[PDB]
Amino acid sequence: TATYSGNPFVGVTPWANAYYASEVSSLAIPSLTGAMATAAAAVAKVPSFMWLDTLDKTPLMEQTLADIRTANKNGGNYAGQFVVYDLPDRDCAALASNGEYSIADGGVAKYKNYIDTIRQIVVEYSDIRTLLVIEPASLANLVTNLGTPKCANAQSAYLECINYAVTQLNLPNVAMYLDAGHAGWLGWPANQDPAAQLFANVYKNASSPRALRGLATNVANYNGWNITSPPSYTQGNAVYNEKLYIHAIGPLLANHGWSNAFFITDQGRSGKQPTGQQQWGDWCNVIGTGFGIRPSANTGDSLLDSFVWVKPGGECDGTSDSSAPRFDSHCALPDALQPAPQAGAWFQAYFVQLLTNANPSFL
Ligand SMILES: *[C@@H]1O[C@H](CO)[C@@H](O)[C@H](O)[C@H]1NC(C)=O
Ligand SMILES: *[C@@H]1O[C@H](CO)[C@@H](O)[C@H](O)[C@H]1NC(C)=O
Ligand SMILES: OC[C@H]1O[C@@H](O)[C@H](O)[C@@H](O)[C@@H]1O
Ligand SMILES: OC[C@H]1O[C@@H](O)[C@H](O)[C@@H](O)[C@@H]1O
Ligand SMILES: *[C@@H]1O[C@H](CO)[C@@H](O)[C@H](O)[C@@H]1O
Ligand SMILES: *[C@H]1O[C@H](CO)[C@@H](O)[C@H](O)[C@@H]1O
Ligand SMILES: *[C@H]1O[C@H](CO)[C@@H](O)[C@H](O)[C@@H]1O
Ligand SMILES: *[C@H]1O[C@H](CO)[C@@H](O)[C@H](O)[C@@H]1O
Ligand SMILES: *[C@H]1O[C@H](CO)[C@@H](O)[C@H](O)[C@@H]1O
Ligand SMILES: *[C@H]1O[C@H](CO)[C@@H](O)[C@H](O)[C@@H]1O
Ligand SMILES: *[C@H]1O[C@H](CO)[C@@H](O)[C@H](O)[C@@H]1O
Repeated sequence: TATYSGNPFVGVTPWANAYYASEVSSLAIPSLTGAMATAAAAVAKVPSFMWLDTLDKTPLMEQTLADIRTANKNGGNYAGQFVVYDLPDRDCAALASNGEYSIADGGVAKYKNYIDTIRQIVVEYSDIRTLLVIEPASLANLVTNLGTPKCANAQSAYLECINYAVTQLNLPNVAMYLDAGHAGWLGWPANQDPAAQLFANVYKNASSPRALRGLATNVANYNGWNITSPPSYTQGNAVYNEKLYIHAIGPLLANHGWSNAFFITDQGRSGKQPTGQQQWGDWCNVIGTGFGIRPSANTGDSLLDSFVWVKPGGECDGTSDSSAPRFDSHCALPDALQPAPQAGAWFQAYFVQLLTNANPSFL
């Protein structure tokens, strides 16, 4: 059944979508032989979130859901996972993932249509549990980057927009998780309370929506879950892994008006610890990373509903071509794999490194 009570990941199975499947079978496999080609085909069977990074991405959402309903009618129990990521003046603290909507050019109204569209789809397929991650790298920027004009000037729109999203998608078959950065971002002591206040406020201001089950951490990043050895680049922070991060922020959300908040953590590129990050603040196509802990709700943790793979390994994080559009200097750094295509584009060399460093291994 679609509606739930408790951890939305219990009583359903995460669906591996066709989009990622297609990327691995028609962009990476034809370029591998023997073992690798057989391992890669397995990777595409692991469930990961489909990003709705553009309005014209919604048709694919409807089709993926179209497939699920089908499998579910033939004795199957699957749920859909998608990332809502199309905020006006998106990624305000960086340049690599600039989006299709801008506040100046009627961006807020366009986002409201963007959410309306999506709502109509979850409405149409109310017979399917739909798990959602809401706007990665947005509220987290309001906490630490008000010093960047683009973020400060976008504060009003972000808030308005996110509130429209969380309330407009507040439905019985929906489970939302607001993105909350990660250990290296807001895990720092002085960033903790302020973040807690921010998410608590978003939640309460939306009238404590039932579908809003909690926060998502490490989305598109590489922090480890419960490593017992602090990596060198985390020097100076006692919260150096995601477990320590959610157990530190959980009680604080409760302090500010949000009880029973749970978490899901991205481990799609965490398998290899430590990473080749020269610095903890380097986020672009980091070297020395592999597929990590596989998706599952048997977390062994009181606050984690499930391990997840939100950022699909192999899909670039940004170009390293100084001449190309949307060039973020972070993607030309020594710890970044080069040369890199545009963000969202398939990155064959990266996908191979992840397969070779998978842990659990695929080989
Ligand atoms: C609260 O919700 C209103 C919409 O009624 C929105 O305009 C405002 O920006 C929101 N504030 C916060 C802090 O989320
Ligand atoms: C970390 O989590 C994994 C999966 O939940 C578990 O198998 C492993 O034993 C944990 N490590 C520690 C030190 O708790
Ligand atoms: O793509 C998401 C990335 O955006 C960057 O602007 C953030 O600084 C980084 O921490 C995050 O992982
Ligand atoms: O693979 C998903 C990717 O979608 C892109 O549209 C985003 O710019 C990027 O940040 C994200 O990682
Ligand atoms: C798989 O195929 C693509 C396109 O030919 C290459 O770019 C890649 O290196 C691999 O051979
Ligand atoms: C999910 O919620 C619906 C409506 O509340 C129930 O009918 C169902 O049994 C499950 O609890
Ligand atoms: C979703 O599908 C998986 C694999 O078929 C099951 O193990 C689970 O119980 C649910 O039906
Ligand atoms: C399946 O879909 C992917 C899109 O991710 C394409 O790259 C591929 O060519 C095929 O159409
Ligand atoms: C892409 O398609 C191939 C078969 O054509 C699969 O083996 C792979 O798992 C992915 O779905
Ligand atoms: C990947 O995409 C190609 C078309 O470009 C298909 O032929 C293949 O089956 C897979 O879906
Ligand atoms: C990967 O390994 C399998 C072994 O079962 C082969 O069938 C496949 O062709 C590829 O070499």
